[PDB]
Amino acid sequence: SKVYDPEQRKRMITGPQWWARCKQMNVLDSFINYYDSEKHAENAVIFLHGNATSSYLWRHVVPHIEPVARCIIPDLIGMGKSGKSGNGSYRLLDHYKYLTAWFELLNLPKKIIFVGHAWGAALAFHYAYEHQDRIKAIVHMESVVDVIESWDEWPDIEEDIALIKSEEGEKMVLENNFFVETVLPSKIMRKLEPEEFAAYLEPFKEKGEVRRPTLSWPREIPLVKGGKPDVVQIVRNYNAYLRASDDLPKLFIESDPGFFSNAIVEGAKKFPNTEFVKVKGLHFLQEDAPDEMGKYIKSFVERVLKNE
Ligand SMILES: Nc1ncc(-c2ccc(O)cc2)nc1Cc1ccccc1
Ligand SMILES: [Cl-]
Ligand SMILES: [Mg+2]
Ligand SMILES: [Mg+2]
Repeated sequence: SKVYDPEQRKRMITGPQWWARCKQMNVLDSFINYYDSEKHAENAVIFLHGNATSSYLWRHVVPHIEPVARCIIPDLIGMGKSGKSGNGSYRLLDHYKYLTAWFELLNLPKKIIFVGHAWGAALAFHYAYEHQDRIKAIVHMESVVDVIESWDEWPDIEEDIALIKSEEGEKMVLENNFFVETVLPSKIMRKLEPEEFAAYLEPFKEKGEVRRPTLSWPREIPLVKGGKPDVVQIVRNYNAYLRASDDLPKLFIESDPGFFSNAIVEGAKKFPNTEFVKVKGLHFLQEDAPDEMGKYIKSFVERVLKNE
């Protein structure tokens, strides 16, 4: 494979280098792999990836925030180096079951800070809706902010989701690894070095059912027309909560030109007490502007801690 950027290779963190910095813990009938910076545990900043990725997504972002608060970054169940779900189901509520059980083992403070990307933001938002007294602040980006009606730059979203929900979508993902091999690199502006792509491919290198989480995630999409009713209700509930959460400081990181960002920025602006920043990127913006993102998050967390 070609290599691309001598400067990026100089500071690159491979899959094995990242995993060697992680911890593991049994959770319910399985286990979670996670990064835990440990220090400054009076606060906790929990970073949640979404589909196709793992805790590895945050590897160049977290160093900026670790000096200010304990940073904890799980691989969602069935993803990264975590164990598999006991029944092989990977819906939003399955992820939420393992995630919340893991939280109970971490010795968390009363009020937690969440940093969410994409479906990881949905998990944070649903946790917040159900634990409204446990939230210090929320950072979100390229996130599931609301139900999805008509996205101007994705006029075919309903047909594309119908394909993914059909048996053909199963072949695209389980046989051809569509989300890791096609969507992931297409929505990073730079070229990943081979070792970086290998870290994302590793959990899903074999064909078949091991790739189920990457198919189940898009099938959860909260489309008004045809979205899974339980997810649609979850998102409607947490959206209305966020719209009235005047006391809850938020940071929204817009991606320029972005992937979801164009459609969701209006929705993010409907949540009170939001600071707005912008970085270059498509969907997986951590791969294009990790240091700018890390510095913005660090500043935001520092301000939140000063004001309290
Ligand atoms: N994240 C996605 N990226 C790409 C595609 C996709 C699907 C089919 C296709 O032919 C090309 C791309 N789907 C999602 C699913 C999704 C989840 C939540 C919000 C919005 C989208
Ligand atoms: Cl998805
Ligand atoms: Mg040089
Ligand atoms: Mg198309």
